[PDB]
Amino acid sequence: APVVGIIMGSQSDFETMRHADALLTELEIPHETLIVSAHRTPDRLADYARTAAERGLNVIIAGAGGAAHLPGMCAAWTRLPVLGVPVESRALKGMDSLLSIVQMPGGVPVGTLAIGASGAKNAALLAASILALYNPALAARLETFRALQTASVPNSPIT
Amino acid sequence: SAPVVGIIMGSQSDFETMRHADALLTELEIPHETLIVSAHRTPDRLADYARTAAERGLNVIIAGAGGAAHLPGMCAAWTRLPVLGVPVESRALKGMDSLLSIVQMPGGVPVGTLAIGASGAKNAALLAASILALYNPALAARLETFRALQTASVPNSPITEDK
Amino acid sequence: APVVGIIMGSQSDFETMRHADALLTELEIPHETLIVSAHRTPDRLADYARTAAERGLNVIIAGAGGAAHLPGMCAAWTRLPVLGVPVESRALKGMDSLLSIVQMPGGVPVGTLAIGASGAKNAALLAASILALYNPALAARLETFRALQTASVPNSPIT
Amino acid sequence: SAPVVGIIMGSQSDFETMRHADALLTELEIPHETLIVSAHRTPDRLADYARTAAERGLNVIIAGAGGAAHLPGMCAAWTRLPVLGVPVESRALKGMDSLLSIVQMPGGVPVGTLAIGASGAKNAALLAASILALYNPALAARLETFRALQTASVPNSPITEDK
Amino acid sequence: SAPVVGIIMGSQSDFETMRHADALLTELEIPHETLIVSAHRTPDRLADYARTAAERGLNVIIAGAGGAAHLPGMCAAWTRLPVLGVPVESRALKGMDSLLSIVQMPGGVPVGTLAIGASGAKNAALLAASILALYNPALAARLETFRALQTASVPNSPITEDK
Amino acid sequence: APVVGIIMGSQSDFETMRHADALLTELEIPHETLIVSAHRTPDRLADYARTAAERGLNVIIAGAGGAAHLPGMCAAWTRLPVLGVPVESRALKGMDSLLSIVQMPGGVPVGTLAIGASGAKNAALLAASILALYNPALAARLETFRALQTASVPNSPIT
Amino acid sequence: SAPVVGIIMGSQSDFETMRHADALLTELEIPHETLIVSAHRTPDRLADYARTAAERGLNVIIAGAGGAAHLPGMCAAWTRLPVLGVPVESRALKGMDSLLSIVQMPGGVPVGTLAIGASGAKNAALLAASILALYNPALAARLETFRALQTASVPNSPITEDK
Amino acid sequence: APVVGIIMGSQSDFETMRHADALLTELEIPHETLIVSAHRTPDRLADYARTAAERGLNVIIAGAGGAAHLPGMCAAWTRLPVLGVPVESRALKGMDSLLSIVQMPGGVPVGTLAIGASGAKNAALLAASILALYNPALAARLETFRALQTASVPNSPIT
Ligand SMILES: [K+]
Ligand SMILES: [K+]
Ligand SMILES: [K+]
Ligand SMILES: [K+]
Repeated sequence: APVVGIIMGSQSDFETMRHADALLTELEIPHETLIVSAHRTPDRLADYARTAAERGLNVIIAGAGGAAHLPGMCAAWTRLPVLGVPVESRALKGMDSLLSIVQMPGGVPVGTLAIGASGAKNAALLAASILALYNPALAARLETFRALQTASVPNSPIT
Repeated sequence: SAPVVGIIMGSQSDFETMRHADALLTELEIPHETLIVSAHRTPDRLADYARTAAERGLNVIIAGAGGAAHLPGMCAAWTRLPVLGVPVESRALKGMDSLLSIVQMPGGVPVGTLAIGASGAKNAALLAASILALYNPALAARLETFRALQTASVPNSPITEDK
Repeated sequence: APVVGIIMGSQSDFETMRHADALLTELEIPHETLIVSAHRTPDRLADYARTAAERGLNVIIAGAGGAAHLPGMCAAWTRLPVLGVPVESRALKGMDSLLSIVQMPGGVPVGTLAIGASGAKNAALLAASILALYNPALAARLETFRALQTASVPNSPIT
Repeated sequence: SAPVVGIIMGSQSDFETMRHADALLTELEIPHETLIVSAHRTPDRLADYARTAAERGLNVIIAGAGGAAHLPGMCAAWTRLPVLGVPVESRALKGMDSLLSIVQMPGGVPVGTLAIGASGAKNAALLAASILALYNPALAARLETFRALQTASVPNSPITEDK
Repeated sequence: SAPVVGIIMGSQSDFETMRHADALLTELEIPHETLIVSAHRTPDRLADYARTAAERGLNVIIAGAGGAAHLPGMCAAWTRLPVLGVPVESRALKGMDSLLSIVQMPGGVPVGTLAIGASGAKNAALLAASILALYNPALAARLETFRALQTASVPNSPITEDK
Repeated sequence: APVVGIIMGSQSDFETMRHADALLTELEIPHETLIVSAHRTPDRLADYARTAAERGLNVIIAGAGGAAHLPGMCAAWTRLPVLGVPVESRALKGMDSLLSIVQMPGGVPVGTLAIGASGAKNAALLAASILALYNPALAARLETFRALQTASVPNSPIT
Repeated sequence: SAPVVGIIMGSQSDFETMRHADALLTELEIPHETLIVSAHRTPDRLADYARTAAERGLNVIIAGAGGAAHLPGMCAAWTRLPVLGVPVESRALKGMDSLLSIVQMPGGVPVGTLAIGASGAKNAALLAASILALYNPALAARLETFRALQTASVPNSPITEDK
Repeated sequence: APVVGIIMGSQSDFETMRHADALLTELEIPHETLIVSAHRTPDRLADYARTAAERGLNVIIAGAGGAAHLPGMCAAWTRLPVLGVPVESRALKGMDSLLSIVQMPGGVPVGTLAIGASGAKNAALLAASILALYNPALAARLETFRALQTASVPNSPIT
C-alpha cells in the first residue's frame, strides 16, 4: 500500500518527477506515481487530495511548472504534508514555478524544493526523512544512504 | 439587477485593491457581485462558485489574489466563462510572485491578466465592460463616452509647483 | 466575416502566433491573421485598430516581443477587448515582452496571457470564451473542447 | 514536555519573523525549543546542534535566516531529520537572496522551504505539525480543528469603509 | 526662442521626474517646450506631435513614461529625429517595467535610453545638449564649462557627522 | 574622415557590433571600428575618448558585456554623445550589461540601446539621426531608409 | 602611520555606507585613508590614484559606488593591488545594478565583491584585514580576538518582547 | 607547499574551477585543488577550513553553484581570506549561486567574483595579487601578466 503519492501536472513533468520515483524505489518506500492536472482535472485533484489520508498516504510530492498551482491546491484539500517541486519552465527557467509554489500565504503550507531534478530527488529524500521518524528499518536505510553519499565524494577532481 | 460580472478576491486585505474594480463597474452601470473566495482556505467554495457561475447568469469573472496567487487560475479551471486576473501587490516581492502565478497559465485554461495593483483592478473592470459592450449597445455608448472623456481630460502641459 | 483579428509585429512572431490561428480554426471561429508593426507601421496600426469595430471584429489578439507595444497601442485606438501575447525574446526570455504588455496604466486595458505558445493558444481560447457568451453553437463547441481536454489527461505517466 | 521541534534562527533580528512559528507550535500544543544558532558566527554550535538533534528526541527542525542564508542547509547537512527553511526578508533584496540561498539545495540534502517572511514562519510550524500528526492522533485532531476553523472564518463578502 | 528640444511625458505625475530635464535645459539656455502627451489616452495627439516635430524645428525629443511605457518608442516610430527615453520609476516594480518597455526596442526604430528616475531625466537633457553642441559652438562652450565645474566640485574626502 | 567611432571591448563583441558597422556603411556614414577595453586598456580608452572631438568624431557607439564600463568611462572623458550597446552575456543574458550601462548617475549620460544585435543596429540608426540634423543629404537617405522599412513590412505571415 | 588601505567612494552620499569600513579599520588599528574619487566626474583623479597606489605603500583598495558602479572595476584596471568592491544600495533597484556592475568583471581584472550595503562595507574592511594579517602577526592576533568575541557574543536563545 | 587552496563542491564544478588552477600554474603559485562538499561532506569542510592556516595556506578559492554555501562556511571556520566563485547553475544561470555567496552578513567576509569561468580566473588573479604583496618575484610575474594582457588587446576587430 503506497505511503507516498507523487503527482504531476502532465507527462512532460515526468522527465523531472521520475527522479523522485527512482529515489523512493531505491529506499524501498511504497508509492504511487500519477498525473493530476490542477487546471485540466481540478475535480480529480480535489478527490485525490481529500481522500489521500484515508487511503493511507502519509506524504504527497507534487510537481508542476509555470503558473504552478498543483501543490498548493493539493495542500488546500489535505492535512497531510505536501512537498512541492518546481518544474523548470521553458521561458522563465522555473522562476515562475518556484514563486507560484513557495509563496503560500500562512495557513496552508507547501514545503518547496529546488527547481528541477534536484528538487524532485530532494522531495523524495525529505519524504523519506518524514517516514523515518516512525519506521526504524527505513531510518536505518536512510542513514546508510546519507553515509554512502558522504563517503563517496572524491577528494580531488579528475581532468 | 442580476449580476453579470462576479468580482472575487482572496481576502479583505485584497479588497483595498479590488474595490477599484467594484467602483468602476458601478460607474458604468454594470450589475455585479463582489465576494471573498479563498483558493486555499475555501477550495470547495471556489469550485462551487466557478462551476455554477454560467448557470447563474454571470458573463465575466474578475479574480484578484497575491503571493502564490491561485484564485484566478483555479476559477478558470472550473468555468467556461472568461476569467480576468488581477495580481495583488505583495509585500516582499511587490506582486512579481502574484503576476507570474496568474499570467503563466499553461495552454488550455486561460486567465486574461492585468497590471499589478490598483491599475489592474481598474482595467479588469474596463476589460469586462469591453466584453459586455459587444452585446449591449447602451453599455457600448457609456464605454465610448468614458474613453472620450478620458482623452479630453489630458492637459497639454504640466503644472510647475516649487514650494 | 472575421470576428477575431490576430495581429503580430513580424513574420518571426508567427512561430508563436500560429497556435492562436490553429485554435480558432479548430473551433470554427472566423478570423484574420495579419502582420502589423507598432514601430515600423504605426499608421497601419492606428487604422487597423480604429476601424476594427466597424469592420465587425469582436476581439483582437495581438502578439509582440521585446519592448512590446502592439497590444497596448491597439487598445488605445479601439474599445474592443484586446488580448496580448508576450512573444519570447532571445535575451530576456519574454520578461521584457511580458512587462511591456501587462503593466498598462488604468484606463486602457490589455488582457495578457502567458509568454510564448501557451499564451497564443490561451488568447484564442479566451477570445472563444468571450464569443461564446453570445453564440450558443460556439458555446457548445467550447464546452466540448474543455470536456475533451479534461477527459484526455492520462492517469499515470509513461516511461 | 521534552521538545519534538527545534526552531533555530541566525539572530535576534530573525526572531521578529520566527516568533510566529514559536507561537503557532504553542497554540497547537507541540513541545519545542527556540534557539539562536549562527551558521557563520557559531558554526561549531550548529554542527553539534544538528548532529545531536535526533538523539535528543527532536523530530523536525525549523530554521530561519536571511541574506546569504546558510543555516537551514548546513543544519540539513548534519541531521537526517526533516529540516524546514524560512527565508527571512532582507532589506535590499526583499528576501530573494534568502529564498534562493535556502530552496536551491542540490540533490542529496533537502530543505523544505516556505514563503519569505512571517507567512513562511507560520507555515513552517503548520508543516511541522502535519508531519507530527502522522503519528499523533490527538495532534491530528487539533490540526483538523485548526483547518476547519480557518475555513469557517472566511466571510462571504468584503467590508467597504470609505472614511 | 523657438524650441529645439521637446520634452514630453505621459502625465502630471511623470513631471515630478521630467521637471529635472526641463530645469537643466533652461540652465544650459536651450529653448524647449514641455508637454503632456499620453500614448494610451491621446494616441492621435502623439502621432501628430511626433510626425510634425521635425518640420516645427525640433531637433531632439525627450520622452518619459512609466509602467508599460510606450510613449518614447511610439514617438520614435513617427519621427526621424533622435528620441531619448526616460524610464519613470513605477511603484511596484521600481521602474524595471519602465526600463524594459523603453530600452528593448527591436532593430529599426531606436530610443536612446537613460537611467530610471531623476538621474535619467537630468542625463536626457545633458545628452540632448551634447547632440545640439555638435552644431552650436556657444552651447558647446557652456557644456564644457558645466562638465569642468562638475569635476572641480568633487571634494577629495568625505565629511563625518556622528550626531 | 570618420564622424562616428564604434568601439568594443573585445573581438567577441564584434559578433554584435558588426551590425552597427553594417548600418553605417549602408547609410554611407564615414566611421572607424575599433577594439578598446575599459579594463585591459584603460589608458587607450582615456586617450581615445579625450581626443575624439578634436579628431572630428561626432558620436561614439560603445559596446560591452558583463560589468560593462566602456560606454560610461568613454562618456566621462568626452562631451560627445555616447551611445551604449549592452552585449549579451552568457550567464545573465545581458541584464548585467544593461544595468551597468544604463544606470548612469546624473551628470555623465550614456544613451542606451537594446541588448544585442538590435541595440547595435539601433545605435547606428540613432547616430545617423543625430548626424542628419546637420547633413541634408544624409537626412534624405535616412528618410528613405525609414520609408523602405515601413513599406516593406508584409501584410500577412507566411506558413 | 602611513596608510596601507585606501577606502575610496564615488560621493558623500556613498559615505553613509562606506563609513562602516572606515570605522572597522580604525577598530582593528589598520592605518588607512578615506577619500572621494568619482569614476565619472573625476576620471583622471581615479587613474592617478590607482596607478600610484602601490608606490605610495597601499596594500589593499576598498572601493564603493552605486548604480552603474564603475569605480571598483576601473580602479582595478589601473592597479595590481587587490581591489575589494562594495555595492552601494541604489534607490530604485536596491543595489542590484550596483552589484552586477561590480561583480561581473570579465576574466583578467578582478574585483573581490562584498554584499550590498553596510554589511559589505564592514566585510570589505574585515577581508582587507585578513589579507594584511597574512604578513602582520599583531594584526592576525587582533583579528582572531575579533572573531572569538563575535562568536562568544551570540546568545543561545532570543528575547520575547510583546508590548 | 601549497599557499592557495582551490576547493569545489563536485566534479561538475571543475569545468569552471579548472580555470583558477590553470592561472595559478601559469604564475607558478603552489596550490592544491580539491573537492569539498558543504552539504555532503560538512565535517571535511570544517576540518579543511579550520586547519588551513596552520597548514600554510594563505588564500582559499571556493567554488559552488545553486544554494552555494561552500565559500561562506569555509570563511566561518578560517581567518584566511576566502574568495568565492559562483558556478553557473542550469536553471537560474548562477544568480542563485551569486546571491548565496556574495550576500554575507557583516562579520564573516567572502570576496566574490563573477559567475562562471571569468570568476574562476579572476579568483586566481586576486589570490595572486594578495600573495604579491609579500613576494617580490611573484609581484614581478603578475606585473608581466597584466602588461601582456594590456599590450595584447588588438586595435581593431577581424571579420
Ligand atoms: K489644460
Ligand atoms: K460574514
Ligand atoms: K573640499
Ligand atoms: K545569553
